[PDB]
Amino acid sequence: SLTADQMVSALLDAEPPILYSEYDPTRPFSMMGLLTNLADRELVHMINWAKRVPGFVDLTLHDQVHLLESAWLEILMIGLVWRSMEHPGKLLFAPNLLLDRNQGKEGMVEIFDMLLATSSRFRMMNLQGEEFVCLKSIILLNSGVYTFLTLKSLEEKDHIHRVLDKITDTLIHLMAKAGLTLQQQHQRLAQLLLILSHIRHMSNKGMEHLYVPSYDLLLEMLDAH
Amino acid sequence: SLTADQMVSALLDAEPPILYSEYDPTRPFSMMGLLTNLADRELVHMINWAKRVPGFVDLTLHDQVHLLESAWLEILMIGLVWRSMEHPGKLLFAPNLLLDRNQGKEGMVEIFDMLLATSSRFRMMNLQGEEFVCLKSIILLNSGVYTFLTLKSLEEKDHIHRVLDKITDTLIHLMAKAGLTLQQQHQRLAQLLLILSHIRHMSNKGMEHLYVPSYDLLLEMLDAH
Ligand SMILES: CCCN1CC[C@@H](COc2ccc([C@@H]3c4ccc(O)cc4CC4(CC4)N3C(=O)c3ccccc3)cc2)C1
Ligand SMILES: CCCN1CC[C@@H](COc2ccc([C@@H]3c4ccc(O)cc4CC4(CC4)N3C(=O)c3ccccc3)cc2)C1
Repeated sequence: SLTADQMVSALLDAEPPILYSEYDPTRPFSMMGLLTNLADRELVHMINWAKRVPGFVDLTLHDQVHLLESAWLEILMIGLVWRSMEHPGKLLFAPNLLLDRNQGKEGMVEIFDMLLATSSRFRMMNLQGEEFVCLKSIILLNSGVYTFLTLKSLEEKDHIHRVLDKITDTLIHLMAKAGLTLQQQHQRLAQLLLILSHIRHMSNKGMEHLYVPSYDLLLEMLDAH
Repeated sequence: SLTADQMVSALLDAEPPILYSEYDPTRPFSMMGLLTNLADRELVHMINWAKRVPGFVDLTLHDQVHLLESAWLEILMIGLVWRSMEHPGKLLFAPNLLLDRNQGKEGMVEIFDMLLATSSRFRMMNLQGEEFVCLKSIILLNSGVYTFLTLKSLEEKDHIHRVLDKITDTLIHLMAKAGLTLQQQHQRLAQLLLILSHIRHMSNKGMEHLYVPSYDLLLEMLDAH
């Protein structure tokens, strides 16, 4: 029941920290080990973030876990692409781990190139931080909403779509706040949401190039006392 | 440079025919063979359709092929989900091939269930035929736009986004024509586009469950005299 500006403030405040890779800087420069360790540590902070997305903790624990299980790689990937926006040609996995295309060379450079093209698309659109946090919330709420297994589940899915509608309202409020015409507002909303299809694509490719946090582990981190 | 109503008319006129499965009806009821034969025959009509999507033939042949190669399974899948909308619990692969969940039983029922849930989502939204043809055009133009390999390619990608923006305008015109408020218009536009992320998901799962028309075959059907 919050306002658009309140939605944005809460989302901005909820942002996870930017973690560092744990490689010893004084030692020679093991890549996938570093990327898995980073992803492992970000997951914990991504659970704290998800619980702060307005409306998320109103869901059942089982539904929170399902949404996180479907979305976690997309959320890591959109965060990467956002961090990398102002580093053309490179991916800022961490402030001490900025890699270019050649450092990603089996099947890794393909996904690398996809992430770079997304970061470039974000650059050309001049994606704003307020828009980014809205998009990341949309991913959390949307990526698992069509794969649920009851009266309660109907209530849950209705709640999810009401929260999504509120983020849509917030995105349009941001573009209206900045002077875009009503035509430009619809167009940018559509351009931003179609990028989410590409992030899903890269997530599936990445899930494939990784063959992952278990349901039980997600539930254990989400089932707090 | 057409109007919204002209856009819709052209898209509706371009719709491919609904093909039949070639199984002999007088003989006992071979499933994947029937589904592959159907998909094979629909591809030819999907090329004719793509050339009628306003703006598509303005692209280079190489770019048309790339867009079709990335999108073809999503286009078959959204067509299926649209045909199946008014057959809850079943998938209308063809008018003589309406199958339920049990007939899809390795790894086939998973995708089956995903298609059914999309068809149900379309049902609940009361997706209109004018909206469907717009969405199918968006898929054609969007699914391969972030995976292109020049000054010409910059021109192509700018053209693609202008055509996408025009379909966004058309979708909003349809919802405004029907009396939705400006708030409801943005919300439904967003709901429709987020379903496209799920169609991409199912396409990747299906590409996986199929491991496909070659670049050369697509080029041969698209490179007409
Ligand atoms: C018990 C839990 C099971 N584990 C818990 C970790 C889990 C391993 O998944 C992993 C492993 C690696 C990653 C990184 C990573 C790290 C941080 C980031 O912010 C973003 C990313 C993005 C990313 C997805 C492309 N990546 C890669 O390496 C990559 C690969 C090929 C091409 C380019 C990049 C992400 C997730 C399985
Ligand atoms: C030289 C060219 C190479 N070939 C040219 C054909 C190409 C085979 O790909 C195929 C094979 C089958 C299909 C169908 C099909 C048919 C018609 C339709 O309208 C829609 C669909 C959807 C669909 C995607 C889920 N499907 C399945 O079976 C299915 C599988 C598991 C669960 C549920 C459904 C689609 C494409 C490879």
